Amino acid sequence: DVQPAARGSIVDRNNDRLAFTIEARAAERQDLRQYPGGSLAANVVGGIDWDGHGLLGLEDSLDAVLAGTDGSVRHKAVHGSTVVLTLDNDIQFYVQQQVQQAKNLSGAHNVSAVVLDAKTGEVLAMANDNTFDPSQDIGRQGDKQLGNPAVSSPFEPGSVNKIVAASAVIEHGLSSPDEVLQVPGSIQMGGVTVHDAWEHGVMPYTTTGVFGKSSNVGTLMLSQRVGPERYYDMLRKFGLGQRTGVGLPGESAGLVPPIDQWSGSTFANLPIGQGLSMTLLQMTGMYQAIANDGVRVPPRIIKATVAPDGSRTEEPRPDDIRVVSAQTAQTVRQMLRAVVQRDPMGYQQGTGPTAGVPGYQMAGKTGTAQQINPGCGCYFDDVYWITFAGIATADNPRYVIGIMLDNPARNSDGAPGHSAAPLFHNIAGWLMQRENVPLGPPLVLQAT
Ligand SMILES: [Co+2]
Ligand SMILES: [Co+2]
Ligand SMILES: [Co+2]
Repeated sequence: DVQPAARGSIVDRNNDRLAFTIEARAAERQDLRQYPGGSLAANVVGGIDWDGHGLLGLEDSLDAVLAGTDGSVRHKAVHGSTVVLTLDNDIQFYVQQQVQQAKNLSGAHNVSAVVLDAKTGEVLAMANDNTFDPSQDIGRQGDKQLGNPAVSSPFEPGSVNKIVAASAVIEHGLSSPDEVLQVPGSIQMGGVTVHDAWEHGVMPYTTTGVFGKSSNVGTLMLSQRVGPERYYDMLRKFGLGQRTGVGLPGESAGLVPPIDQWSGSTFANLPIGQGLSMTLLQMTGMYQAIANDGVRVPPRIIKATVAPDGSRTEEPRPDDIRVVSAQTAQTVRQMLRAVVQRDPMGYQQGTGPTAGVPGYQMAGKTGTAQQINPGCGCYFDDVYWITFAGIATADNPRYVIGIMLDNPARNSDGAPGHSAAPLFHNIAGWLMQRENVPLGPPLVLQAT
């Protein structure tokens, strides 16, 4: 009487298979879900239940599309459609492996990374350490990561958030990259006191240097020029506090305090990246807006759907969101080259010189954010999220890379420190090499 729908498969943008079903026998005939790559992208793909329906991940959230509908006799069986992801399996495999050995080397609790296509915001790689293997029983893997923290697990971004302040002061004509400023070692603002992570008297930092050296005081002084209302607007336009609509189960919206609810001290914390939370995808999505000449395209992981006959429907593209002008975006890309610039005399070195790749205009921002102590309701003093986000390249944006490390003891390469910059170096460099992309004057971060 019953005519079974054949489960559709999940494939990457080039039709490389991630999940597919084959026929077998045992309740006599029995279909088997194959995952040829094992843990590859299984944070996204998910896994199967005993009945052959989705258990978690996209297998679950797109089950209706993938399972089809059983026929009868007369009602035709509707076989499952094939789901085409924006993932590139080669990029995903490299990134997923590098994320695991950044976790091993740095001693972090966990590590995640997102690679977006610069122009479309398509998700080319999304990875966390400790990924489960859906070709194996779920009950054996309680020590594994079974979900997708890159979309589900918000954190406070720290100084990586300073892209919002940089974007607002340039977009509103309030400063320029070469403006020589006067930055004291500390400021009192909205009832509180904010220090730079190093002691110093008044320094002649350029606006470029404020972001290249990651001066909190400099950032807040420039943010005073913007004001809370224009700053909050830009937060919202960069997409923070809102789900992206990426097409993955369990996405978190993050948290941005509405302006009508700020305390006297909110404006002293938000521009430097404390007092708000975002997912790794939102964070990378911010840098995609600047990479795409100021036009934010919400990220997407589903590329198209293929019906059982073989006809393909592309996923509808989300609408553009103009965050800043193309002129603003290009100026911010160039300023962020200062973060990766080297200077043996020290004066003109950014915070992330190991993130630079010689021959390329790499641009990015380093981050360190205190986590909240569960037992006191107050910040830990030596527990941090380490963040990095960057663009390959500033003059030719192709890839946007976002990284977070949960409280590492060392760099992502295993050297002393607490920086995600070497992980960005590895990934962005490998992306340039494999596409055979071929190879000006130093930026001024500090006047005299
Ligand atoms: Co009927
Ligand atoms: Co240390
Ligand atoms: Co290298």
